[PDB]
Amino acid sequence: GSLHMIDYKEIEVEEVVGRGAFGVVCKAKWRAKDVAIKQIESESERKAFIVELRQLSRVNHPNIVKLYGACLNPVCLVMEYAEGGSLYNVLHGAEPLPYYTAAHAMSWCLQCSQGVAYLHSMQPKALIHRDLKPPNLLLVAGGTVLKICDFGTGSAAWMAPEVFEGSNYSEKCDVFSWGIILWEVITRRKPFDEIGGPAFRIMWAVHNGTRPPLIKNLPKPIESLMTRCWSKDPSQRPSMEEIVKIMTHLMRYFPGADEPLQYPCQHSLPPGEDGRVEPYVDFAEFYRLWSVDHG
Ligand SMILES: CNC(=O)[C@@H](C)N(Cc1ccccc1OC(F)F)C(=O)c1cnc(C(=O)n2cc3ccc(C(N)=O)cc3c2)[nH]1
Repeated sequence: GSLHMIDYKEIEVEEVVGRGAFGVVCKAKWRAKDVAIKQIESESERKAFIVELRQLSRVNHPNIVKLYGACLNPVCLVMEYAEGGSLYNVLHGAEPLPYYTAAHAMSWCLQCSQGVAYLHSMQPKALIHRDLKPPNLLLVAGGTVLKICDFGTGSAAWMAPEVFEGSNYSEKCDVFSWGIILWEVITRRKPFDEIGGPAFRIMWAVHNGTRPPLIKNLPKPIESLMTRCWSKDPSQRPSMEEIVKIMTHLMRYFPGADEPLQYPCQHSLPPGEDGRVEPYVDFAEFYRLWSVDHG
């Protein structure tokens, strides 16, 4: 797919905004436009840089971050910038944390599934993301629109066990990750936070069948989707197209996802811990609206 070759001298490197999975990203100007630039830090990131460049130049989707072009001297990517923050910072970041609703949580997950289903529908082979997690997901438009980032592939908590068992694996690994993320936005908890120590400890746990705890009062239609997504056996996980369909159906019972995040929350996570956790979000309205349709 098309890319602007860009001359490094016609862009103005502003403020660093954060590190990606690899590289470093800065706000900047290019033809007086808001733009993010990503540059490699060390030489070990040049491979990731080429993968990302090749992969991102092929994709165009409203839930995937736009690539405008590149600069081959020095090596840098030029992307869309918008006001917002990572899903990680929205969920777990610095005070003050925003209030959000069940509708936001479900919409964020629908939007990620839409971008990933596009990736998995690529011809001749699926583009597998391989690193879906909230630090690689950006919220824009007042926290209502989700964009997938970091296509260059601390990620053990979201990794399907077949990937870190070094088996062969498919696009179903992304479905496992999406499932963990669904759990995370609903509970507002870090998956496997309690399992201390280095990463091999998470790997061991998940490899042996450990999953995040069940959620109190979670509707069965959502629970069923979530738990299928994190099936040990990848063939029992739904495809992303099926996820998109199911989440689209469910959204008719979650009005208000277009509301901006505007209110602060004092989020004290209540220790549930008897093998079940409370949702951060509230499902009473879902149940009310569902009963209106289904007796
Ligand atoms: C509260 N502060 C934050 O959450 C920081 C970490 N953040 C998001 C952000 C910045 C750099 C790298 C990663 C990142 O997290 C996530 F968005 F990928 C931003 O502030 C921010 C605001 N607007 C953006 C943005 O437009 N972009 C555009 C990006 C394009 C690609 C990548 C990437 N990692 O490949 C990050 C990008 C971040 N980022």
